[PDB]
Amino acid sequence: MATFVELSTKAKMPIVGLGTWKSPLGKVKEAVKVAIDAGYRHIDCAYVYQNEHEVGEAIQEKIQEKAVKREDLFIVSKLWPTFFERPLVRKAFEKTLKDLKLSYLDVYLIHWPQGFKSGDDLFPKDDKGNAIGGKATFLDAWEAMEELVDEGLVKALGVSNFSHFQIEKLLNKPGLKYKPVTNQVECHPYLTQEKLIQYCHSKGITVTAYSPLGSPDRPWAKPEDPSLLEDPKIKEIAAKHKKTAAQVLIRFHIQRNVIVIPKSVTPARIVENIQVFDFKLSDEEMATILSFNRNWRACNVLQSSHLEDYPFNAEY
Ligand SMILES: NC(=O)c1ccc[n+]([C@@H]2O[C@H](COP(=O)([O-])OP(=O)(O)OC[C@H]3O[C@@H](n4cnc5c(N)ncnc54)[C@H](OP(=O)(O)O)[C@@H]3O)[C@@H](O)[C@H]2O)c1
Repeated sequence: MATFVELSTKAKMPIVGLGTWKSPLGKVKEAVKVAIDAGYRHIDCAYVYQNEHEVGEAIQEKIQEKAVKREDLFIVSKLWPTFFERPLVRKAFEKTLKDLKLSYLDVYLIHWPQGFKSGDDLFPKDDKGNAIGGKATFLDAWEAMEELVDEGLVKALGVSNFSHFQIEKLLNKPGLKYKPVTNQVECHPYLTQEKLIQYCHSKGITVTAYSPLGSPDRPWAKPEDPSLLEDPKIKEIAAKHKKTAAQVLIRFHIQRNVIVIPKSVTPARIVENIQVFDFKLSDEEMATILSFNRNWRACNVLQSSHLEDYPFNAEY
């Protein structure tokens, strides 16, 4: 059982959640089942992961067997950028809700600020693999998502992979009924997101950290790419508390009041990843970790720097 972070809607969002990116079918259902048993009350989902139907089976099992009540679960999913056109936001949202077997979501995020070519080709690209843009923007999608909140099919909306520039574009839209409650971005000691976090909090927006362990199993990894779990300075700090480097990397976010969503389908690691409320990193250990900032992204896979709202060019 965890601390939470309060949203501007006064809803309470569990500070540690289970990530499900790349969680295979046949493993993800058991993954969710172990996490809930382990005290995870927050599960992070997406249409684009193409496994929400199996996540929905697991959640439903545990509500059935009285292990957890819906009101105490905090379920998040994401709208993919080939569905920014208006009838498609509703259709994409309905498939997510149906696969998840839920009556409502706690938060619905814009997964990526750049519209891609509309439709169920989720990664439209040219011959060189560059993203094919669509004409609908994240503003068009937000307007459509706002309807879902009006209807009580979504408690709150948020953003993911937004720069402060694109949040400014959102917050400064005339006519906006709802603001985002969170901005979910990659964050870890190599990419500490200090300005963006300071920006989002100043605006009442929480931050959710994905890839907190450096997403080591990412298929596109180079052996030259730095590894956080094998980092001696991260390992020194883990040794001090007799915890794992992984436990240190998750706790780092908790002590910044940043929500963090480590992904696992391995039961022993799922449990390990939430045993982070019986120790504390010192201000000096925290400052050492923050010094490791390299401005290095493990996830920069969409070859899309050529379309309009690219988030990663900007300083923050
Ligand atoms: N908003 C976005 O743009 C976006 C994009 C992608 C993902 N996400 C979300 O963020 C979540 C998590 O981030 P991520 O999947 O990028 O990478 P991550 O959570 O940093 O790392 C996942 C990898 O670390 C392993 N691992 C987990 N716990 C470990 C431990 N205690 N010791 C050693 N290894 C451990 C996992 O292995 P096993 O799984 O084999 O145990 C997996 O290979 C995703 O599941 C997804 O829900 C968001």
